[PDB]
Amino acid sequence: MSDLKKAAQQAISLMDLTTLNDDDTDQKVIELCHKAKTPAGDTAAICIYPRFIPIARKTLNEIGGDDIKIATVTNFPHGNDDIAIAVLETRAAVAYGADEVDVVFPYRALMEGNETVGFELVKACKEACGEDTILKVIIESGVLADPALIRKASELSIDAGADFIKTSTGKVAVNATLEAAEIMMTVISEKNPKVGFKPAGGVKDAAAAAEFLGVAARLLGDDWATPATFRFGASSLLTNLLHTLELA
Amino acid sequence: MSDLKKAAQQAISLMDLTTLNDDDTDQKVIELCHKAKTPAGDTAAICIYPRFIPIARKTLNEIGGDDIKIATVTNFPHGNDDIAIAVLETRAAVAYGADEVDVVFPYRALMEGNETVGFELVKACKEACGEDTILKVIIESGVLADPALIRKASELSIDAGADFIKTSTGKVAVNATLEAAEIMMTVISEKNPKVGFKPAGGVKDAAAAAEFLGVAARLLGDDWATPATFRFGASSLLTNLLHTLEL
Ligand SMILES: [Cl-]
Ligand SMILES: [Cl-]
Ligand code: NA
Ligand code: NA
Repeated sequence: MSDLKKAAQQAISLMDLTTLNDDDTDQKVIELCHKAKTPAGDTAAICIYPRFIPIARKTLNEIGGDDIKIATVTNFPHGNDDIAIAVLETRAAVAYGADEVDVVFPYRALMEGNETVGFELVKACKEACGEDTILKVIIESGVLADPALIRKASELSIDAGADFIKTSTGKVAVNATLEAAEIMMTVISEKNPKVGFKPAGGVKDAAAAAEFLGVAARLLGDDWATPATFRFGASSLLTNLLHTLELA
Repeated sequence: MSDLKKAAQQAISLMDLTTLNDDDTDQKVIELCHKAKTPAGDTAAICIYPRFIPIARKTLNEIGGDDIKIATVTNFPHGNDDIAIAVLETRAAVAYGADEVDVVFPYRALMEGNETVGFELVKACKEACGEDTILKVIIESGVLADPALIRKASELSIDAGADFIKTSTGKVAVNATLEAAEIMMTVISEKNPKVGFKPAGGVKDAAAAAEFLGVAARLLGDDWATPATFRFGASSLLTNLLHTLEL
C-alpha cells in the first residue's frame, strides 16, 4: 500500500538498526553493518555494544556506510543510579568513536521519588558526550507505566540536555507504546522541538511504524520527523519493512 | 616449604588476578575483586575486560581494594595489525578508568616479516595511554616460538614505549615458558631495567613461580622484581599458592 510503502521507506531511513545480545560477536556486527546498507537505502544508524564500535566503524567505512552513524548504549540495561559509573561508560563510548550514546535513565530512582539523580545523571553524561556526540536518554516508559512519570522523566531528561528521549531498552516486558509516544512528543513540543524521539521495541511492521510517525506528524508537524529528530530503534523490523516494499 | 612459601607469598603480591571469559558478568567480576583481597595479602592487580572496569573499581574501593590496580586487554586476543582499532580500544580502556592496558602485539605480522607494524601499533597505543596508564605488550611468545622473534618483538615493543612486556594472552596452546622469560628479561636488562616482565598463563604452582622469579633474580638482581617490574598473569594460580602457604 502506497501510504504503507511511504511509511516503510521513511522508517528505514530513520532506523537505528540494532543488535544487543549476550552472544554478539565481531562477525555478527559485521553482518549487521552490511544489513544496514539496505536495498531501500541506508539506515540512519546502527546500535551495538561499545566494544564492537571499532570493528563496526572500520566495516562501515569499507562498504559505503560512511554516513551511517554508530549508536551505542550505557548504564544499560539496568538504569542504575550511580552517576560515576554511567559517566565512565559514556566516556568510554565516546573514546571508542560512538556518534551517539543511548543512556538509561535511573527510572527506578524516579519511581521511588528521587527526581534529582535522574537529572544529574543525564546532565553528567551529556557533559561526557560534549557538543558533538548525540545523547539519547532511555526512560523505560514501559516500566514507568504511569503517564505522570513518563512525562516527568521526559522533562527532566530534556532540561538536563538530552538530544533525544527514547522509550525503552528492549530488555523489559513492555517497550515502545503509542501512549508513551503521545506523552513524550507532547513534552518535546512543549519544551524544545529540536529534541528527538526514538520509539524502541514494540514496532511490529509498517502499519505500526506508520502509527508512530502519524503521532509525530500530528503533534510536531508533517515535516518534523527527520534523522535529526526521529529514530526507530529496531532489531527485527527491517525485514518486514523490506517485504512491505516488496524487496529482499 | 620455606623457599616455596616465600615464592608463594611474593607471587601473590605480584599477581594480576585475571578473568577473561566470554561468559563473564558483573557478578563474576565482583567475586574476583573479593578474591583479590587474599588471606595472604592483596594481589597487585586484577585483569578484566574493559566494560567491567567501572563496577570493578567501585567494588575494590568499597572493600579495601583501593590500592589494587585494574588492568585490562586490548587488540585482544587476536593481535591483529589494524592500528586504528587497537588505539580506539586503548582510548576506551583509559576512559573506563584502567590503570594498565595489556595490548596484543601484531605477532602474526611479525612472523610474516613485518617489523614495522609491531613498532607502530605499540607506539600508537602507548600514546593513547596518556600519562597515567601504563602499557603492557603481549608478544605471544608461545606462538612466536623462535628465540630471534621473541627477542625482536621484545626489542620493538620496548623501543616503542612499552612499560611491560608480557608473554601470552592465555588464549593459545602455549603460554609462558621459561625459555621466553630468559630471552625477554635479557632484553630488559640490555635496554631498560625499568621495563617490567609479566609471565602469563602456564604458571602451575609455587615451584613454577619460584623458577620464573629465579630467572629474574639471576638476570636482573635479587631485588629487581617488584609490583612495578614483575607481575604474574594468572586465572588459576592463586588457590594453589594459598595451599602452599597453608591457607
Ligand atoms: Cl561493550
Ligand atoms: Cl569489553
Ligand atoms: Na551494561
Ligand atoms: Na577484542
